[PDB]
Amino acid sequence: SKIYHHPVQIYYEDTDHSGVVYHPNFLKYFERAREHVIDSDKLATLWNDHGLGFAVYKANMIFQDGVEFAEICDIRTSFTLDGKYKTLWRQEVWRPGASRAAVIGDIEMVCLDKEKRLQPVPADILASM
Amino acid sequence: SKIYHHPVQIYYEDTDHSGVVYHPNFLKYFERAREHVIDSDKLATLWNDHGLGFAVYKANMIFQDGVEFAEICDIRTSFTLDGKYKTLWRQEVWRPGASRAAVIGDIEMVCLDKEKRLQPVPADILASM
Amino acid sequence: SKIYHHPVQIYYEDTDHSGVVYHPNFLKYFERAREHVIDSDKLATLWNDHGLGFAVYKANMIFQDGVEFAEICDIRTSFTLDGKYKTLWRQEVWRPGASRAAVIGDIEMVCLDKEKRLQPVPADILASM
Amino acid sequence: SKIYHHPVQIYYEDTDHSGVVYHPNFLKYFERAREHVIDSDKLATLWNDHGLGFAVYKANMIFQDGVEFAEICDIRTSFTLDGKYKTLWRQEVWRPGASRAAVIGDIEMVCLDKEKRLQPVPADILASM
Ligand SMILES: [Mg+2]
Ligand SMILES: [Mg+2]
Ligand SMILES: [Mg+2]
Ligand SMILES: [Mg+2]
Repeated sequence: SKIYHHPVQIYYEDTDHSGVVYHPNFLKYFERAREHVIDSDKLATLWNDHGLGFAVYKANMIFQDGVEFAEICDIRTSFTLDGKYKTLWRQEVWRPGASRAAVIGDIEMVCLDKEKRLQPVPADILASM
Repeated sequence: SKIYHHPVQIYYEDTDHSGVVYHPNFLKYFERAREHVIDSDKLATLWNDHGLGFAVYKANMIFQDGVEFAEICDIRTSFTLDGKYKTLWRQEVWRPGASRAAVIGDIEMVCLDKEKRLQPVPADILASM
Repeated sequence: SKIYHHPVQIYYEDTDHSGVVYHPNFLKYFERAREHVIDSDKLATLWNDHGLGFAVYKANMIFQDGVEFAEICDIRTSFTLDGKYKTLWRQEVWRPGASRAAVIGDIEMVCLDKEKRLQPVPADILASM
Repeated sequence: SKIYHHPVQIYYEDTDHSGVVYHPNFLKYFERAREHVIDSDKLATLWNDHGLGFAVYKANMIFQDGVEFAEICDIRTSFTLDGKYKTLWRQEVWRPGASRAAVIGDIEMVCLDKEKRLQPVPADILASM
């Protein structure tokens, strides 16, 4: 895919008392950013037409710098097809002008039927990206 | 009802960078405490036998003191029936030995059918409390 | 003040398994919207120049309709000064074209010194709104 | 270390509308469980006596099964020392009687000074485990 961009602002809800973003939250921001790549309409169409859904199977996170209250960051997201069944997503939290990401995620998503068996990703949901 | 007690420990997820529990979280703790009064089995039975569910209609919160990281507090919960349709819950966050609550909530819950019409609370779900 | 507008999109993180936004989350959205009215720079200036901060003292919520996954709503926020010490905020979650709010909050905020005593809100933090 | 156990109950706050625990939440539960291994008193002592804190550097998650509303699970946690600076934590969400974990996390934590340089973990914070 191309690199998608999704802005995230850090609010009170995002920080803990150590004074930085509470680390589990980054996976939430990554999930949000993915919802802008494969939106709810696409997911609903996949479910109704094909009986398929995507699930996160693995998420490997590297936390490289603390992020403060009131920062606006850019979530950079791209994915590749890995065979018929799996999508591998690279997601990164960036600051303007930085030379490296604050947080990196490698996310593996599988395409499952209602019997929780792997099924090929249909061509139509992939087509726009 | 009687006064129910539910312990809550304050973890990193609960605080913000101002150094106290992030205020929207108290309503979560109140919801948890209510799940110990009317558990999931009772809710499921209500839904399946009667087609009814409870919804929070109003929540009035008073935040009287900040709560710090790593505190263990006691959520005190009681409710009264208000007519046929409504339950009024008093919920309070307490510290050991305090003379007043840290946080107070008055919560009004309604009993709704699938048409979102008010319906009487059945006698069976109330009986144990 | 004037009516401020803040968009909120409903993601997976926002819903529960009953199929609507989990009610404590609305107070979070209200907090976000307030951060766009009195931003972090203003708060920091208040703290450093005056030794003052704002705290939510009371929040009275009415939940009038369920909000679904993937909705985009408009948070409408306005406030009034109530004497020297207190700000009263009206916040509402709206859908496009609706005639009434999905969720209403009346929020009372106090202006406190480090001794947790009420102090007058300085003219400068109010001036732009 | 030995295997520590920490119970987690799944409440409304934990699920999303797909009907299972929202995946970023598992890292929160893992953080909680770690707070029962190295409690706030130990962390505070480390900070004040040594000027050191722990940070999560990497978290590798495998999501092997969906977890439903109202389940009670057991978080199993153990760690090993990896050289002088790093602790490697294995954390797992288990159901009673299962033969495999629902969710697995491998978490790498580093011991940092205020200059964000790696420093040896002191013997005293490790001693009880
Ligand atoms: Mg198709
Ligand atoms: Mg019955
Ligand atoms: Mg001034
Ligand atoms: Mg020492």
